[PDB]
Amino acid sequence: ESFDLDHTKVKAPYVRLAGVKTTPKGDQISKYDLRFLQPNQGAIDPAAIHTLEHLLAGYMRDHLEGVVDVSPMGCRTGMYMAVIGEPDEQGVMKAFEAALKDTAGHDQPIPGVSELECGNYRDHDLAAARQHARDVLDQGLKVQETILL
Amino acid sequence: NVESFDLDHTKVKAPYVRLAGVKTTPKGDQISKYDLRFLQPNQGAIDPAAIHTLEHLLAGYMRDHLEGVVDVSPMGCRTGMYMAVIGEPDEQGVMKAFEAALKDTAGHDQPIPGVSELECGNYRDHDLAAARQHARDVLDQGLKVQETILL
Ligand SMILES: [Zn+2]
Ligand SMILES: [Zn+2]
Repeated sequence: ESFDLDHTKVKAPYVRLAGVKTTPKGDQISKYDLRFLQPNQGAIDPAAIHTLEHLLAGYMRDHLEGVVDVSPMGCRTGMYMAVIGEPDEQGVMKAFEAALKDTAGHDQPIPGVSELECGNYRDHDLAAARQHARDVLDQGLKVQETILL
Repeated sequence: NVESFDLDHTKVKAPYVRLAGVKTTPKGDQISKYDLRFLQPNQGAIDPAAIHTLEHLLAGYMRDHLEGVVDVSPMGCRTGMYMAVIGEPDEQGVMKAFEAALKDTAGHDQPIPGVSELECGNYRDHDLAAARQHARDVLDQGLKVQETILL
């Protein structure tokens, strides 16, 4: 359910199946590591990753069915997303690429930003979230194999 | 809608446990999403290092007290944690599990598990003392099952 990854051997940015949990009725939940930054070489600011969370919640769903949710990782170098379905790194990679283009081009208010809809509405940074999305697309994504410790 | 309730964040009372949405799988299992709220929305936020440490600790302690955990992640607003669980909604049972995991967290005086350049993507950004104090603050205030008030 959670592969033991060697963080010194991956090459960001990438999409990686991080684990798979089988449900009691026989379905599968695939977990993905959506890595923007190389582990231990810098982190996304908290405001920017919060904004990425709000933007990717809707844009990943526009390009991929079965999304449970997209969340920030505590290490702030990427996002975690669980999907209901069999593993499909290629398809998730294409959906992530399309959602990042949407994110980089998002030039309207951030969705769900108010004291009513967000637990820290003052901590957002649209420009930095858009630049991180452009940065990933500029470097280029790939499907990263899990290298175990 | 049902996968992610449209909560009016001004009406909740932290700290609390709240079912935040439910998504079903094709064959029929439910993925219950929970809002594990430490701080009152918009009244402060957990430091990034401390929430990162809470993620590493609660990943194992929630699993010690609750079956079917998909994962425990920090919310982007940093006022709490998000957790998806395979099973029908059970706010009371999740509340009891979370309380037990917070007691484990408050009493964690051993290395944070998985903290190294090999095992974590930002190994220097951790704060065990602050994570422990956040956990003790929640237990001191007292948890409850928060109802979802919609906008
Ligand atoms: Zn928010
Ligand atoms: Zn970590």
